[PDB]
Amino acid sequence: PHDKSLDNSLTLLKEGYLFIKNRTERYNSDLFQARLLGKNFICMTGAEAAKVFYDTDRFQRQNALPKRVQKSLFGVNAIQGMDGSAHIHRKMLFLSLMTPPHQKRLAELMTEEWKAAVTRWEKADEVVLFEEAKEILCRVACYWAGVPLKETEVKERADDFIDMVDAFGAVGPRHWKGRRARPRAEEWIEVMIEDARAGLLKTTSGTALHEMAFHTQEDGSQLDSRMAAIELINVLRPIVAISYFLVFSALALHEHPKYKEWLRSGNSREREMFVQEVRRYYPFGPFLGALVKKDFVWNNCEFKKGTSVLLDLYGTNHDPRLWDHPDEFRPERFAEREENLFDMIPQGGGHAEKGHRCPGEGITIEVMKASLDFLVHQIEYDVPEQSLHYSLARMPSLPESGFVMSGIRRK
Ligand code: HEM
Repeated sequence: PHDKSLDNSLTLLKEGYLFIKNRTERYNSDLFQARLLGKNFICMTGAEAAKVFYDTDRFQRQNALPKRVQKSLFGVNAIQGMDGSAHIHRKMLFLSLMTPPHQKRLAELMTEEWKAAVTRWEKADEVVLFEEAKEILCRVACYWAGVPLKETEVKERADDFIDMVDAFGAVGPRHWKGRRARPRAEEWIEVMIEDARAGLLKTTSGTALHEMAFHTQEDGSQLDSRMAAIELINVLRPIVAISYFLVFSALALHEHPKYKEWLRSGNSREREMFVQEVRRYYPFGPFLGALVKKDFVWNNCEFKKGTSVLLDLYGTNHDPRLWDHPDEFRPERFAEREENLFDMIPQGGGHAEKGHRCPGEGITIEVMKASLDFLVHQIEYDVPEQSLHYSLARMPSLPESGFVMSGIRRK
């Protein structure tokens, strides 16, 4: 099927997470063609398309997405744009820092921070969960990575990281805030990388700052200080970005009260199912870009070498073929469901060690579970009249008010 509009890029800006879905539904097909972001594109959705998208002998990420994305969210020529052994090699560096022990450490640091914040929250009239989450996550990420963070800069650094994330799907001022923040963060961290290499800043083996600073490539040389800052930033920024999920989770608890008592008398199992349903239900990761390496035929369609492709993440996560009542928030849908690396992909599909799948999934899950637990057992609060609406046409999305909590009290 072929969409002939000449304003698809603009249409994409207006539809956000619904661009692809609106069309895979209008053409009654898992894929379609279109001129987007200056190139010929094939958009596809579904778990099977996902399997094809993650087949590395047919798809490469090099030169896939616009530079405007590198200059804002990811950093220029970072791991997101790599392929082959070089990608795998650096991918192992990220994974070694995101294993169960690290996931555990971070969720526990987050847990002690949430508890310490209670004393402060009780005295406040209102609290904006999104802002609280940002600063706390930033403070934890840095501490855990071994990155020095002064009390008077937590706010600024936290905001810089968010400006980066909030700039990939926009034009105008939103994109510019990210375009300026990235340079401030990379510089801040590059000096750190350099002092560590000279032993002027204490670093600890096994921590992100250290590992990024001393990592060696396939040719045996270490990354340019700047690339090491970028790659370390590709660890700190994402963690801070967990803020959006934390807000969505709290919003799910408020929008679907029945589950509150459910989790409160349940265990780690209930929290795990609620946490998964939040990652599946709400929008965060839009879609991914890849480049067709060689000509191949799939689904009776021919993919020419060089054509660009977008894999719909939001849409696949809401595919009725995989999810009964996809558009309903139902944590119980996760009770006893054999794992599958392609049916749900809010943070990518496939194998993390074999492809570009997000290596921070475990951390994302454990931090959300820890944060959910805190909101369920540790405190009591009100959700005053506010705008909780979250647009599906804005990437990333977030409840307008950022989730405001008042009359907070320890439980
Ligand atoms: C907060 C929500 C998060 C979302 C929704 C998210 C989403 C994603 C997506 C969709 C990709 C691309 C997958 C692909 O290209 O196939 C990805 C990659 C990545 N994420 Fe996540 N992520 C998040 C959190 C985290 C955390 C907390 C960390 C660090 C602890 C992290 C580190 C990374 C890295 C390094 C990559 C690049 C991997 C590669 O290219 O091989 N992420 N993530």
